[PDB]
Amino acid sequence: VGSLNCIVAVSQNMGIGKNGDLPWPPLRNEFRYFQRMTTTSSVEGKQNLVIMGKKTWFSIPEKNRPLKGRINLVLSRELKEPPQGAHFLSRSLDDALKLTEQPELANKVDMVWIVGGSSVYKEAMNHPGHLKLFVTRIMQDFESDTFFPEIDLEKYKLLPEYPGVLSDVQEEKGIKYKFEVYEKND
Ligand SMILES: *O=P(*)([O])(O[C][C]1O[C](N2[C]=NC3=C2N=[C]N=C3[N])[C](O(*)P(*)([O])([O])=O)[C]1[O])OP(*)([O])(=O)O[C][C]1O[C](N2[C]=[C][C]C(C([N])=O)=[C]2)[C]([O])[C]1[O]
Ligand SMILES: Cc1c(Sc2ccc(C(F)(F)F)cc2)sc2nc(N)nc(N)c12
Repeated sequence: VGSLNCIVAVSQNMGIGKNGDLPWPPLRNEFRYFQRMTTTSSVEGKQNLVIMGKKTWFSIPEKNRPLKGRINLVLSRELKEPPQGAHFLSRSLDDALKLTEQPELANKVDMVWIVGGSSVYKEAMNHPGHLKLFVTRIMQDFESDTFFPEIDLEKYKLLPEYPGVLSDVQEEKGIKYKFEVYEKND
């Protein structure tokens, strides 16, 4: 098993969701970036694993479920099996990561990507160890009901560059946004 990573897109007021969707109109290239980053596995013959909360799962439209070419693991304490389309179910982030060091997965999983929501992100970000955050900054306020947790810049350093990640400001349906990569190791 290779890297542990979080990926999020966040508005300026730290908003990531609203009424079970994203706070902003769909940005096609942000979705394409998310796809590319989560799917791409630099260790031939392995797949990436995506870990998400239950609400995040159901927030993805049904025909795009499971996220293709990735092992999909949903986090729930209420569900008794993976939702229709989902591969794995865990009752905690620990168990999910614990589940990756088993026979079934340990030689199949490369990168693990936490793809939301808030409480998964929160727990990951505050877990000791080597962790990157791939943060798309949507450069406006958008009204939101769910938020990205605080990034502690004493521990997380913004990288000045990263391969395969555009540094330049992007714009789509009149909304400016930028890609960032943060790294901690503690
Ligand atoms: O965390 P989300 O996905 O779901 C909450 C639901 O998840 C289960 N949960 C969460 N965390 C754990 C867990 N279960 C076990 N262990 C852990 N650690 C739990 O389900 P149950 O009760 O059945 O056990 C929780 O209730 O939901 P959220 O934070 O409410 O977010 C969804 C919103 O944000 C948007 N979004 C999601 C991901 C990324 C981004 C982004 N912009 O990058 C946005 C969604 O659209 C939605 O609005
Ligand atoms: C969960 C998420 C979304 S929600 C979502 C994800 C995928 C799909 C589709 F590819 F299936 F369409 C739809 C909604 S956009 C996005 N962008 C970044 N940078 N990071 C993320 N974690 C997400």
